[PDB]
Amino acid sequence: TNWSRRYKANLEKLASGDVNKVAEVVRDLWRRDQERGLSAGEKRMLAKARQILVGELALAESTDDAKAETILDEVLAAA
Repeated sequence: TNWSRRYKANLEKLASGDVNKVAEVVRDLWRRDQERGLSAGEKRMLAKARQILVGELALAESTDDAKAETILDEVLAAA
């Protein structure tokens, strides 16, 4: 039930959408993989956490690029 509490806690972190919490899941499972080794299920969750994490990074980059693009357009237009 310790394992289950932990598993559910991580699910809720992943469901949160909060990239900092997702980051915790990745770090915890990765460390656990190095130290104890992960079960098949934990490997799956680690793979998902990583996917969510990479997706958030790609989103944030796309967002910065879109903003920078609109700003540069306004500068060129004003000139």
